Amino acid sequence: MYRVFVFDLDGTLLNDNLEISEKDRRNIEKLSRKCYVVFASGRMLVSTLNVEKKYFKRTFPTIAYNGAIVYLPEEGVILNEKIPPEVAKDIIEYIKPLNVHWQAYIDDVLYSEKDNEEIKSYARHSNVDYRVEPNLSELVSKMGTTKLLLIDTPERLDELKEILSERFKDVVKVFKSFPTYLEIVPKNVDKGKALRFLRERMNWKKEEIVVFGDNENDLFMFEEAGLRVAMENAIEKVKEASDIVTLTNNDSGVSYVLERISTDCLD
Ligand SMILES: [Mg+2]
Repeated sequence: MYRVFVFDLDGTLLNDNLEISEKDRRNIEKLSRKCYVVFASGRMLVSTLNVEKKYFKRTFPTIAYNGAIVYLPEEGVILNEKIPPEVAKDIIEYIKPLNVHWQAYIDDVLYSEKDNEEIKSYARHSNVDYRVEPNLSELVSKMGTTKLLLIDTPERLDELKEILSERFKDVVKVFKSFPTYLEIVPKNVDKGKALRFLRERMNWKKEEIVVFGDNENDLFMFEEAGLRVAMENAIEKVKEASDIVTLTNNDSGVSYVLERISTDCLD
């Protein structure tokens, strides 16, 4: 039997309109009684906890920033991976002379040096609030950051990616999230390491854990679970590593399999 249920949000529990169907909501509600529910997302911690409170008036053990943050409703953040203020300072001092548009994620708040069109459109599309801080260099250099993000034309961004990777590949992870978004994040952090950490903390055993995913990012969690469910919309690689491929996230792919799994709770 299974007693721990891990769900990615985007492309999984959330449909393409970023909402959770009533069917999936009700099934989670039933499990949450007596059993453990875990949400794992690449989104900010606040954004993730907000979805939790919106559909369920509470919070659950949570994996945010794709593994950098592990949160427990009672303890709060018990894992907080970030770019060390040193490598962070080096990156900022290196990047500024290059006149680019960068923003920083600090203590769960998105900051941008200048209030331009780049930031406006990014916060809009990845729906999050941001704050303009001209002195962001000092904020980061002295407070540390979960991650940095550069926004430019796919052209210049492909070039920036090139030089920042060659220069910092050794102490940080640099990759394009999309044609116009370049991200810099803590080296070896991912959803799998975060889930394994949570497991050690909570004393979960792999055999009682189920994970639902659709991502390359979620593939890491699969190694830490006893049962693996890929969404029908998952990339080919994820489906081939799963045990079962349920319906799409636009339907209630989660419920479709969730209702058939051998589980404690619900008696
Ligand atoms: Mg996803």
